[PDB]
Amino acid sequence: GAKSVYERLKNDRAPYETRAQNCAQYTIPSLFPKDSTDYQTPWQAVGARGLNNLASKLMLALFPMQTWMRLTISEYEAKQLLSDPDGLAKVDEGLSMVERIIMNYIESNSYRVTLFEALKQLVVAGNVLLYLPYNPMKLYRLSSYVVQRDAFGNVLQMVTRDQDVYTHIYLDEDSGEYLRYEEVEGMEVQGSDGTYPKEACPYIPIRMVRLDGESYGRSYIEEYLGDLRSLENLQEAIVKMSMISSKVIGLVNPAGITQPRRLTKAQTGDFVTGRPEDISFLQLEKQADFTVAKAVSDAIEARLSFAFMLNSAVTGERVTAEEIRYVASELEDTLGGVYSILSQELQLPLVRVLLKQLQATQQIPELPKEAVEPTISTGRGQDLDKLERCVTAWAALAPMRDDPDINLAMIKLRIANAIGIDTSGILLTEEQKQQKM
Amino acid sequence: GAKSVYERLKNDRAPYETRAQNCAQYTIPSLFPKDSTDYQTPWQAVGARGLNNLASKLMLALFPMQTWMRLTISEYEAKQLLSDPDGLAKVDEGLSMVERIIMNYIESNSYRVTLFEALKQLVVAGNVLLYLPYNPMKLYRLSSYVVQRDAFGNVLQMVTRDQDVYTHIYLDEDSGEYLRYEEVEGMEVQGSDGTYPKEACPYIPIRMVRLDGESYGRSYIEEYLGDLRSLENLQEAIVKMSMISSKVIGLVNPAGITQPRRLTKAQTGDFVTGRPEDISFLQLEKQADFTVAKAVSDAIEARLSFAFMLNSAVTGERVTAEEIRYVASELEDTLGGVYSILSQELQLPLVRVLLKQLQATQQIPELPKEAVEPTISTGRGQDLDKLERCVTAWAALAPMRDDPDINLAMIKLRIANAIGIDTSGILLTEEQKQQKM
Repeated sequence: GAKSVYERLKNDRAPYETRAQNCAQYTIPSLFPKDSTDYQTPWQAVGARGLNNLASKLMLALFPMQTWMRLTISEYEAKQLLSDPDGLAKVDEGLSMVERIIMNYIESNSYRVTLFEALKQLVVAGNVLLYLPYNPMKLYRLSSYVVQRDAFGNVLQMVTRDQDVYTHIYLDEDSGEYLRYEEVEGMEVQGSDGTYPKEACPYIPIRMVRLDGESYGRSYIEEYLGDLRSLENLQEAIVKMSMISSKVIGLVNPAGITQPRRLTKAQTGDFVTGRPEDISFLQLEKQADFTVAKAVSDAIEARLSFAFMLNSAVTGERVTAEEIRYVASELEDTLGGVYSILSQELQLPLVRVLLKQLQATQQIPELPKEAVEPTISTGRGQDLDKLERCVTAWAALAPMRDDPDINLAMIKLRIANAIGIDTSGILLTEEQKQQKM
Repeated sequence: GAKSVYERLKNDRAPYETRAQNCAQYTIPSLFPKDSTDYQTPWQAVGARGLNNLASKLMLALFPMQTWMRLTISEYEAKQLLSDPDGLAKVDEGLSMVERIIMNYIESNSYRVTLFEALKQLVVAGNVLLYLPYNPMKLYRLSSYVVQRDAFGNVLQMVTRDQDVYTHIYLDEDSGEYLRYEEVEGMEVQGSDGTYPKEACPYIPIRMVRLDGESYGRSYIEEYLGDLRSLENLQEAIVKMSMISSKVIGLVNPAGITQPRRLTKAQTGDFVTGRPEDISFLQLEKQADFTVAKAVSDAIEARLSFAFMLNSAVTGERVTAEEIRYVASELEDTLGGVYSILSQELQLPLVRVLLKQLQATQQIPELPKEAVEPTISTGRGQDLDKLERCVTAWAALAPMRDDPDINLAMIKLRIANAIGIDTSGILLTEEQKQQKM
């Protein structure tokens, strides 16, 4: 409603962020600043790199910058019945152009690099963006914003912080569209309320892990703190290996003849006048940690990687690309749980909002005919795979075309049922054949 | 009946949850919160990742988001006799459209990511969802709900908790359809009773392990606490490896000449004025744990994985995808015990409930003609495999077509019996042959 204060909202958010400070701490801070400061860093490089690696993967997959978004009609039973007759061609002109415009917009409006700087962070739990009319995006963080619902995941009251500038984006009563004003510490800047029709206009927070739900969601690399094992281990081996073999102080008894200055002067093969070995070193005693530590770190790297999707072409691996391709595909889905969640905070929202802000009538041109609800491609995946198998078999049945005992057409249809591509373009009817012959 | 209190129901549920706190504890909490607070975590990353990996697998398999659900007629002996005559084509139009609508509904209504956040948890013992009319789902947890039967697994009295909001979903007497009201702590909110025709409308709890049965079921990763071996082992090796090789305190006797500040100052090759080695380190004595621990962890990983159906594309394994494909298929069934149980808390219920809530007459359009009971595809599996073998053999018999001693047709029919694909589309009759020749 009307209060308005983000202090109460921040109080509601503390545990989610802190779990985030941590997660930030062992990878590539920053990302998050801990809570004159000379730098501190992440020793455990492998944990940090993976995060950067994912990002490329995430950005590309979420949208390849060629043709990601397909705006669908989608068919109403009279809209599919008119057109017919074959105005569908100009439905394509209206849409492709919108599709032609957005693909020249978003790359042209430089969201992608900005999205990538924010997206990567999202692999740390997540964050709000986007404004409308150079027109860039902005990238509010977990130090900044507070949001709610008691709900299934919707938006009720958004709060923001950058400089001090607070925004209220409240869902209203006796209402519908949102209303959103900005404030200073009392009361209003006169940049007034926009009702904001539902999600459209603007600016949705992306959830990421959805558990259980009623929060600004807590994900993710928090599911992987087997890196804690690597980072601690790497540091344990390094100091212990480093300090003993370098810091070799020379103890002398200052009782006489052995004088430190003369000792440095003689060359390796030199003789030096000294008491009988009075001065001696304090090189440390036997230190272990070798075998267990090394294997585990290597073992941890292998376990860690399949999380951060790396092609991981070790053997290395030779034979080779198909094997590499198979490795990528089985591994890729592992993230396929995420894709659905990512898509929900991203494709629908991203295309949905700009399209809604492209209702401005500036060359969007149609005031959208509901519904042109559009969704986002991406994996099908299996359809290429299911289809491929018939060729491997069908190829098998080429030799037996001549034999008269069994009907080949019936047999393919049997294999056809095994790979769920059934009919409609895969079976050839009798009427068609003479035309050729 | 009418009481109404979830406190009594929660009391009935304690052991099932706690076994769940635990199971949560060694994998990726959270999931479950244990029972300010900073963070504690799962060291044993491999146990945690597997759970995430399964999820992708589970979601995809349970429903690929292409064409999972096949609504069947199913044939009544006059409905199969009328149609004929060949109105079956418009039975397909009525159904496909329902099928065309649900496939555009569920992906379009964003259940899938929400289902995935809940589904994964289900690989921890399980949980309730779904509401009717943005229209998302909600994802009640083991901290929330209580349910019963003395029975074979049905539903008698459901209780819920989110904020305080309690729901009663009681099976009634002198009855039939369910009735469901919501309450505050006395007595009713006037969102009144819906009879709810049996399962339809709404909102079935998913069981998962069915043992013995009469409960909110207790599964699963509780069948695998050979991870306890890995997690404990990983932590035992890590602290022991870490603490000794890093924390090297320098003991000095404060009796004189050896002064701590001077000691740090000299460079590795420096000489330092000191008593004859008075100060000395307390680097710990020989510590074992190397050989036994490492192999077992590696051994445990191998044993653990075939549980969480990782592709396990190790050698690596170059030969290869057919080999990779065979590995996936034999391994996949291992979970095939689960699929039946998963399907029962999922495909029937999920399609059954929305179809029942699509009886609203909003474009579902038919008030369903009983029975259109629909079921869910998914493995058959063997039928592709059984069928494939005839081609490998039949191919073998191509060479002997010319020889006159033995009848080839009779021989194929013999092999045909070996691979249970018998007849009906695999044998060619005499009448057919001339047409071609």
